[PDB]
Amino acid sequence: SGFRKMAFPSGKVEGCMVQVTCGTTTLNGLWLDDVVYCPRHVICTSEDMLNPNYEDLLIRKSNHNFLVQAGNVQLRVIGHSMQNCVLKLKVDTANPKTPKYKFVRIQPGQTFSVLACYNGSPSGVYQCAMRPNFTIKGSFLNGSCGSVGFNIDYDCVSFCYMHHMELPTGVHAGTDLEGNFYGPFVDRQTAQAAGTDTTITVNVLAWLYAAVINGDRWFLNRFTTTLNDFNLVAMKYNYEPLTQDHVDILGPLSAQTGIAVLDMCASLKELLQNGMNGRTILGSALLEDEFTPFDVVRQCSGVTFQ
Amino acid sequence: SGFRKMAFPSGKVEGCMVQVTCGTTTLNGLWLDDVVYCPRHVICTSEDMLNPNYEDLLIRKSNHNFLVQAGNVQLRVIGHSMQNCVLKLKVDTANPKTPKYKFVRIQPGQTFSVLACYNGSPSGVYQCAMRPNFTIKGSFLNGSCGSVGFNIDYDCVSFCYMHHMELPTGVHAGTDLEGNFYGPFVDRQTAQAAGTDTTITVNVLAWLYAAVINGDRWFLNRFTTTLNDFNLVAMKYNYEPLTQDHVDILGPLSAQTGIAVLDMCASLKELLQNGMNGRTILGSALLEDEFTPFDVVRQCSGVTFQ
Ligand SMILES: *C(=N)[C@H](C[C@@H]1CCCNC1=O)NC(=O)[C@@H]1[C@@H]2[C@H](CN1C(=O)[C@@H](NC(=O)C(F)(F)F)C(C)(C)C)C2(C)C
Ligand SMILES: *C(=N)[C@H](C[C@@H]1CCCNC1=O)NC(=O)[C@@H]1[C@@H]2[C@H](CN1C(=O)[C@@H](NC(=O)C(F)(F)F)C(C)(C)C)C2(C)C
Repeated sequence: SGFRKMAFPSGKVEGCMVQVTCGTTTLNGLWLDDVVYCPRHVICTSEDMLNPNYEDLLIRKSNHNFLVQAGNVQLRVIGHSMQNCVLKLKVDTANPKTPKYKFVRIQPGQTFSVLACYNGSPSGVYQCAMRPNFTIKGSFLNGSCGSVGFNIDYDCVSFCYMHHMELPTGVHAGTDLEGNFYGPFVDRQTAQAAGTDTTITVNVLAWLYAAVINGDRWFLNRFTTTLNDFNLVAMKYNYEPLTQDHVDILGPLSAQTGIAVLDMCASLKELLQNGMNGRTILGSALLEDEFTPFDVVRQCSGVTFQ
Repeated sequence: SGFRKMAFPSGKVEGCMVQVTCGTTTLNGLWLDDVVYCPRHVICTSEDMLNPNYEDLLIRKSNHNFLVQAGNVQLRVIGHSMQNCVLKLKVDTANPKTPKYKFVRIQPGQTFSVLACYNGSPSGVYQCAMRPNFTIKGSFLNGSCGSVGFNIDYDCVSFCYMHHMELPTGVHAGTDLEGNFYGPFVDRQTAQAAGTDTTITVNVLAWLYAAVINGDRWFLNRFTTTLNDFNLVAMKYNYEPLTQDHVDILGPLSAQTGIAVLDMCASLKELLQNGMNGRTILGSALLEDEFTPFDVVRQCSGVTFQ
């Protein structure tokens, strides 16, 4: 038993982290086969940050202007190009530690692990959700850009996030590995704010099932609700609409516990309207929305990765 | 900015995980140089669990009775011995991925990362604290025994925990890597309960400093207190005594923020007496005690490991 916010093992990604320096700026890059992927703002000076013309700046760069290091080893850059907000640096050496991998654009509500890195070296690993407003609630300092987020399935690493910037609330924004931002953000030091966020309803339901599986059942009531009536309540409390797709995805947990999804919806309705009265669920005083249904099943069934 | 419960990167430990099977029982082992360390109850049948005589059971085992697998590769066992509640299986192959490592017995209040494993394969990584009552609040299923906990410093992995069992509250107990249990527990299926736990005061103070560093300062008041008077209040709320050693350890964070430790103690006193009135600190509705002062500094300063 027990339920923790658990990250994927990071070893396969650790072997891909490198340092990229251009001029005075150093950040992290991701080395896969003979390409290093990093945020394009590595080619900026501090002054270039209000409104850089990245296409112009890169025109004046040569391969030798990019210093790439894997541990102590220098990797010679033999070509370079820009794809949206990422640079692709071709190097003369293929990474011998390249895992089986894919590039994926994740959907809001989905979770992934972040391997926080500085100077090409890993600092720590933690699990995040793509928020409905296309931010993540991370932990990132100067020099962390190019740190990546990923999921693992069996032996395949699906890279889904590259870190680029921090927004006023202390929340974080970045791109997929093709360099397209999540959300309406741009890689320049101008006034930008996250949109209003919302709570990921299907994930809260998943975590309530995890609670039942671990024996924390005080919040289960005797009622049911319709989907439409539940979503009228969810809306008032800034929760995402629950769709039939979401209900279908919760099927496995509903089957395991014998609690119909709409019965769990009635129990969540009561929590939203009445609060928890100082009680906790799985050790938490707030409702948790950063576990997907798949996260719950994988952790409660012991899925492993090779 | 941001503050997350962050685990160490797990790659160095991933390379050390193996599967150990004896008879019908399979669990995890730790392969370092030419030795595999695992819980001794691998040699038990389900019936042997109420009160096994481990010394007797091991007498009847031969090297070939232990099937050790690293990935798909079998590792031939060429000797075996017991040290307290762990078995040491000498194998014919030294692990080529052995990191620089130490075995350490951690103190209550200290934190470490757990690499949860099944069948020798990693499932996930999360950060835990050794509770004052010598348990941890983990996430562990059948087959997880032999999963380890560790800290990293630079390139050195300090292994501090091996998982053995689950106690009635859904909390977890295990040994150091010399096989000595943390706390008054034994590796047998008999009635055992965790002692009453207490809150790790120095760690709560550390996390309040982390909050200030991230800009969450509403709970700072204008008062100070003496050490003695603070500990009278801490005692009532089941908090550990704060010692001068603890105050000295908080020195770096106190210097960084300019808030004297005893001034922070006065603010914590008020939180304990008055509650949070529905406010959060670093996103939490409860006071957090599983970050050490070193954890806070490392995460807020970006310490990395090579
Ligand atoms: C990558 N190394 C760095 C990560 C930041 C560093 C500050 C603390 N937390 C982080 O995630 N990225 C950047 O510094 C980055 C780059 C330049 C500015 N910027 C920002 O994150 C800025 N934020 C914003 O401009 C905005 F509010 F719009 F989000 C701040 C003000 C430095 C945080 C560009 C966007 C190219
Ligand atoms: C290791 N594979 C396994 C881990 C358990 C499995 C159950 C769910 N969570 C876990 O951490 N360890 C054991 O099964 C183990 C071994 C045998 C029984 N035991 C227990 O953990 C039991 N707990 C207790 O006896 C006690 F309450 F005293 F802590 C339970 C009842 C199976 C949980 C021995 C101690 C040799």
